[PDB]
Amino acid sequence: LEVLFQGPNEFETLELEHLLWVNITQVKHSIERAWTRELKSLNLSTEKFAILHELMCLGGESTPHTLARRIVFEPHSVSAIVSRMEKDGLIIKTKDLKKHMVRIKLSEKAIDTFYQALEISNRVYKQMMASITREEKVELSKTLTKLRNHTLPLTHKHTKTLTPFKYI
Amino acid sequence: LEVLFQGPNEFETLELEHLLWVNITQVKHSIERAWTRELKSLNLSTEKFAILHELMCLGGESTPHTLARRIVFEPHSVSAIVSRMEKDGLIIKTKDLKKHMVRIKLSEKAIDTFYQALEISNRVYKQMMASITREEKVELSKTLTKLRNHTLPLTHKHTKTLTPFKYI
Ligand SMILES: Oc1ccc(Cl)c(Cl)c1
Ligand SMILES: Oc1ccc(Cl)c(Cl)c1
Repeated sequence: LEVLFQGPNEFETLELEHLLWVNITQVKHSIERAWTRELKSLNLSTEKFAILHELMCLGGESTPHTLARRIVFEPHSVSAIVSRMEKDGLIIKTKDLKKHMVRIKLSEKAIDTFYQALEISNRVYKQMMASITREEKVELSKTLTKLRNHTLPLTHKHTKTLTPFKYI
Repeated sequence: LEVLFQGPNEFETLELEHLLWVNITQVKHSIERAWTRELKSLNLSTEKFAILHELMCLGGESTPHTLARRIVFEPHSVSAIVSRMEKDGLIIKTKDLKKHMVRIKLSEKAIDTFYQALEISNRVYKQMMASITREEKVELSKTLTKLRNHTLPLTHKHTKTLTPFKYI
């Protein structure tokens, strides 16, 4: 009845640490694809929202090097996102009055967009994660934080001082 | 002594579900940046390795639509990666003898590269995740699997039948 010689091969059984990498990548892709569609009317990708958010934690005004230190992304990535946001009218760049240093500031459009995006974003993430309990969320953050603290220094050696986000 | 009016503002305190999104994104970026440097001698990015791996689970030979169904990535992404791998000599594309259907096959170079990459990749992930216990790994996979199962159908409605990876 069942056909022979069809069933899965050895490459479908993974070490648990490799399966964890597949699980992390699948959840990041799934939760971001659903969030990006709900934020479409504000024309915000996940990385434009993360840079908006970091600049709101910095009081709406910083420099490229301080913004890069606070976020996980690579500096060339941070710069490309900031350029796209400058073209969208979300960031104003001005020369520091320090030769070659740039200051980056959110426009009041960007701050009002962040107004709107944070409220939608909070509902989206709450509905997405309603199938895990408060306890499972707290433990997931703790485990992921352990992994981030072990692994970020393997390639970022004093170059990041990531924003110390809290929850209650 | 401590300066006044400097400490963090309200945007540094998040809802736990938003902090979980930041934690997922930070761990994915940290573990991938360290893995990509160790795999550099094989010229494999994370997505070229994931497509190599999926095609090894499919017996080294499939079609673009079957490969896309098995992996989380978007089809245009899968196609762009497959094109880059065709240029690297990792994938051979041949016309099905079905007008307009393409078959994609790994070259024996690609299979030998996967030989080497899986062994390095397993050590890299084992060393990276040595700071969490077996129990914390098992629970992390379970929680992430719950989140993936809740959230993938919000935007992928019968378009994926993801490879059912196991661990022991
Ligand atoms: O709101 C944020 C802030 C930083 C990051 Cl890395 C992310 Cl994913 C979302
Ligand atoms: O080895 C793999 C297979 C699929 C995915 Cl999505 C990943 Cl991240 C790694």
